[PDB]
Amino acid sequence: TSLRDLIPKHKFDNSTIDQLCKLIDNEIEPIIFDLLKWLQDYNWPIAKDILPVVVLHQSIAMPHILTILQGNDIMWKYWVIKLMIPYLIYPNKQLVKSELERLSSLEIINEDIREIVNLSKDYLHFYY
Amino acid sequence: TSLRDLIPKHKFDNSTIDQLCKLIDNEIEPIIFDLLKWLQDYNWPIAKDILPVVVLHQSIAMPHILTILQGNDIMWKYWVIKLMIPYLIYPNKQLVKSELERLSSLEIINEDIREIVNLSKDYLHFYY
Repeated sequence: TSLRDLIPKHKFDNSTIDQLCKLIDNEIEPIIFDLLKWLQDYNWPIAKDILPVVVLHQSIAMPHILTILQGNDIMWKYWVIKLMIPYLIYPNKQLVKSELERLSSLEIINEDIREIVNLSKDYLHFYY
Repeated sequence: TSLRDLIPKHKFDNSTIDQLCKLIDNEIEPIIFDLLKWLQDYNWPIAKDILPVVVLHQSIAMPHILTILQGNDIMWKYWVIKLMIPYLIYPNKQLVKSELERLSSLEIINEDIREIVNLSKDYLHFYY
């Protein structure tokens, strides 16, 4: 329950950031998904401090990242893909390729879809 | 020199990437600066696979990032700032603030420098 207190409570809340920046992968794992939720919108002031943390602990983040990519929250997967994919070390990069391919193949029916299809296409082109 | 064999030999050389991704901070330290040199130009194909490694070992990378920001290689410091600064965890972010401040204050005499001055400005505004 002490760990869960380290989770930001609102979009401006960096009170726990120093404590967070100190944990090892297995110390932060239990709340990694909770931290990833603060990337649903990167324009939230706290997203800029959460992002480095989750990238640094990317290896234990992966199953949760895939869940997001397999979800229906377009904005959330857009930020996750855009911000995290270029900073995934090789083995983790290969884990998410599947989702990028899938997303790049979607029919473009609105602008939100077009954004994530074109990002997926550019990222497959560049990174893989 | 077993370790140095993991430094890519040329701008397409990803032959050592799998091994690099298995090291921890203190193993990789002795070549972190050699790895940082591969960000002198992020269009080099190997750069995209080195960036995840250097960010992941950012804590032993900081004195060497400072050295790069204190050098006179424009493009190198453009990429290092642009690519690494958003992904520094709080305490490493703090260490580099000084160099950003200094760079945003440079008189723009050689116009090639503008991108560094203005990037530092933008990043001071956004991340701090």
